[PDB]
Amino acid sequence: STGSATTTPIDSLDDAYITPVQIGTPAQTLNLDFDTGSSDLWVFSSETTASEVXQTIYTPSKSTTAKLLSGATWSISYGDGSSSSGDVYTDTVSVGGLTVTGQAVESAKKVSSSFTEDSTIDGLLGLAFSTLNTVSPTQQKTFFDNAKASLDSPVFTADLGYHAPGTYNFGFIDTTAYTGSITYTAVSTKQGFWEWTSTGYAVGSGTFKSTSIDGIADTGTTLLYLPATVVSAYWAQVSGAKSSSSVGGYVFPCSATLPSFTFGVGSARIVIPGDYIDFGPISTGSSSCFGGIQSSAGIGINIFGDVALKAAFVVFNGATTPTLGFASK
Ligand SMILES: CC(C)(C)S(=O)(=O)N[C@@H](Cc1ccccc1)C(=O)N[C@@H](Cc1c[nH]c[nH+]1)C(=O)N[C@@H](CC1CCCCC1)C(O)(O)C(F)(F)C(=O)NCCN1CCOCC1
Repeated sequence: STGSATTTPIDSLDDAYITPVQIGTPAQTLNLDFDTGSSDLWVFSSETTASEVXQTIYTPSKSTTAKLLSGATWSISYGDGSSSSGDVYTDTVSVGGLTVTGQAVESAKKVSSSFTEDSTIDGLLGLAFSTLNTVSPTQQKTFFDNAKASLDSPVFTADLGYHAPGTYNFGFIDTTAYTGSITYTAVSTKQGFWEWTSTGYAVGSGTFKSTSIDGIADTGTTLLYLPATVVSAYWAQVSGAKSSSSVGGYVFPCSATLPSFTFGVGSARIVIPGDYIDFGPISTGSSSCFGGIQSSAGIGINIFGDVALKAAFVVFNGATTPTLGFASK
């Protein structure tokens, strides 16, 4: 089997992407944030504290296939400090025509303020390794782990657009969606992430420096977070850019034409166009814009977030020994 779903940016900044997911029988359609940085599928629901709901909710009691997973609970917090918790049902879940029976659907009893305030995200679908799932006492498998037995090939691909829709495919590689060939690189699963090592970087039309950069491929993070000295090297080429303590990172004049940024995948090179690094104005009508490449020093891990992934066709190869593939597009 295979599945193919359109994913759409939630706003004009590409802050996040949402993908429709059908849950239950008859299907309830929710728009979820596919996150390769976590492993929980959780949704707003009829159980969520009413004052914290502003979103489309899942109602397990209107699904004939929903089953309560007795005595299971979950609690998660994310790197930006947001959190949620609740109980667990199993139910039928379909993405793009690909159906999984018996999927753990984590129902939120409580959600943090950030979740309440974002009307466009009805929940998260985690696509990291199942060791990071937060259900207790027995962890639950991710949608991808449950689908692998049925998939034509144990892969999914991410084709995120720049201020445009893109596609998540399950079970096949669309050879029309990229150019050249795919280069694969080893994944370390020790921390539960799609963790890989980039072979170097270049800024604009300058030299490529071979330097290993360990980081994670994370669809659920907006920006590109890299070591402080790499990031300083990038913004040194932008005459009006400065690190702003009040805004929380590097800012630059919106009128600037930004240099591209290249990262290494083995012997291959992926080029992020300068325009992708212009995240946007710090506020409407401002003359100052926020940068899309920022320092990872405060995070503790380098993150190849949407700014980087949307410049590439990305293959998450879910075989027993996983790998990550990148192609230009
Ligand atoms: C709107 C920025 C002004 C560009 S922002 O950073 O706030 N954007 C958020 C994403 C966003 C967009 C739109 C609406 C809401 C949220 C962002 O990029 N968040 C990152 C920031 C980060 C990472 N690390 C340090 N800081 C993040 O937490 N991403 C997580 C998924 C997000 C969470 C908020 C809602 C959207 C999905 C994440 O899962 O990708 C993660 F990998 F970073 C992470 O937190 N992984 C959680 C690991 N769990 C921990 C518990 O044990 C199990 C493993």
